[PDB]
Amino acid sequence: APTAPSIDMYGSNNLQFSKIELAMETTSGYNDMVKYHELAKIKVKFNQWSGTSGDTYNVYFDGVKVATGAITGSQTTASFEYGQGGLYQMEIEACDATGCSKSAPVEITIADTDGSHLKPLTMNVDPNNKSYNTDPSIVMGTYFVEWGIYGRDYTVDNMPVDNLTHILYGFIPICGPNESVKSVGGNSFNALQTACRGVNDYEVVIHDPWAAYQKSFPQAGHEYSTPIKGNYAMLMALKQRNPDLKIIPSIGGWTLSDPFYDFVDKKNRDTFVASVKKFLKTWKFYDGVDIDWEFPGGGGAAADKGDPVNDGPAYIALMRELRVMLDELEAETGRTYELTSAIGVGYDKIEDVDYADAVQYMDYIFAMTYDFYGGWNNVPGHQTALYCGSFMRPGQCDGGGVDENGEPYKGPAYTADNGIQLLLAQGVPANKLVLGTAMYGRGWEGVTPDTLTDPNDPMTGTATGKLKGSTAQGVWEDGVIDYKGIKSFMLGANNTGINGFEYGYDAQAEAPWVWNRSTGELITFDDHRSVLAKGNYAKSLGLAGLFSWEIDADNGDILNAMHEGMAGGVVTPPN
Ligand SMILES: CC(=O)[C@]1(O)Cc2c(O)c3c(c(O)c2[C@@H](O[C@H]2C[C@H](N)[C@H](O)[C@H](C)O2)C1)C(=O)c1ccccc1C3=O
Repeated sequence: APTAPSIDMYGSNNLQFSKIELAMETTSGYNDMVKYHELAKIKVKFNQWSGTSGDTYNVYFDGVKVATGAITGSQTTASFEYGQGGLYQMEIEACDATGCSKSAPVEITIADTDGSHLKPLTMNVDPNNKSYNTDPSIVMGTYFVEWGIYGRDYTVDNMPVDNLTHILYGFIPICGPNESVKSVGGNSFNALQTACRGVNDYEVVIHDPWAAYQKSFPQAGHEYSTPIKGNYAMLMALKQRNPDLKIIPSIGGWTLSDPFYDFVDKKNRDTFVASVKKFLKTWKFYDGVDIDWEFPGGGGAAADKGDPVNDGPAYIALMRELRVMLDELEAETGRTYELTSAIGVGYDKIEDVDYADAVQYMDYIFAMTYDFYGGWNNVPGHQTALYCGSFMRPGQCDGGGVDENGEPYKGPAYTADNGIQLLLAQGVPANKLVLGTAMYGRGWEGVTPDTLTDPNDPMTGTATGKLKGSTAQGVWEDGVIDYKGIKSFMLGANNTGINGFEYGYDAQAEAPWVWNRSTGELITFDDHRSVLAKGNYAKSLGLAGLFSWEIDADNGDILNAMHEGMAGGVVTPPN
């Protein structure tokens, strides 16, 4: 028989092959950094120095023949293409009329972006996240933010994945007009300019390729030479651990919505929709797309954008067009892909979209039932309440009243139930609506007792400015604090108040607060009680479930309460 091939490990890239080429140690345009191949090119060098070399080689993976070719003398390169990622035991055989001889087996890795070559992720979850048996029909969602791996030190293996059905990855930008990004300062705008170099306007890109696929995480077993690293390789490994998890890219958000206002022109929708199809073929761990346009009709970060007449019909066409495209991917892959969107729930945001038309294309609407009041002005209120608080004036709740100047309210007050009932009354099915819960507070300073019109209720006071604090306290920007910061610096373990704060609860609104009467610091947030009230409300109305912004800011208490409030319930999944 021929001499047995001897595989040259170093001549064959130590047997690590990848369907995706990702630039490392540089930051450039997205199309220069990312290249995806439907088939990996596998080149393996072998030699047969003594004896006869034979005529033909065969390559086997786990005992099954996957390639064949000609022997070229004493040194041959087996060259072939292969579609399915994975880890395989490879043998190379050489054959002639006298028989065949085979190399020892050796492990070959074929990387792909579904994580098929990866072991299940090793988790490091805070043990305060508890175990539940929530019915699998109920949505339990959260947002994981790409920049959370910096100062916030919160990585994919920290997520309590057994307690989640959906992870929304915040946020994928659209190339084009993006002046709103300059509002976060730092390098965010400039990093987008880099990512969009050589990219057509209105196509998606990865904003931070260091966080997404270059950074080596030692807890994931990454090495500097591993072909896919970053949060994306950890999400691939997380999907190997929890295969029924849905991981969905969230496009837009508050700072990254400016390009959506040009989707009134179909040509820019077509560009965008094609880029999303390419994105989901490239990054196969993702299960759909979430569109967080804030907001049709305006009222978001860009003060000079928003068209109440035309943005709603653009949003609806976008959804129609994205569902056509996802149906093509389902035909191609045999997989199911979801289309979702996070939406404003003030009456003046809902009135700009005919959701009865849009929602026929969509699996879920993540209703943003939070940010109703906040440090952008000096008016206290409940930022994430179900119902109207004691602080509101007569006729403020339903908008029939007048304000303190005698001016008509323009619509119903900002509460979760006022927005859910506006959506239901126009025919959006309850089982497509997912109710938002806040894992953060918004707050003020200067709300001292002398400013209250009702002494029992600090939401009747007036602020002098935003809450101020440090990042160790969970205050990453003025006026906003992580829930785990409120728990460590204002509630304490018994939930009865520390550091001069007192806890209170508006039982009408279903909304908690902490208030330091000395500093006038007042913070509106969600807590165990108010999250249990949201789960009861969701069960009462047959909503799809609950989601939360943002998972790094919880200590486990808010996701635990999301599950606790849903116990016993089931829902009909949308078809
Ligand atoms: C209740 C409501 O309708 C709001 O639009 C909600 C809101 C908000 O959700 C966020 C922000 C807001 O400023 C506001 C407020 O808009 C501001 C700017 C508007 N153009 C308008 O002038 C309004 C009165 O206040 C009011 C943010 O600033 C913000 C910043 C960073 C991330 C998310 C956020 C973030 O999510």
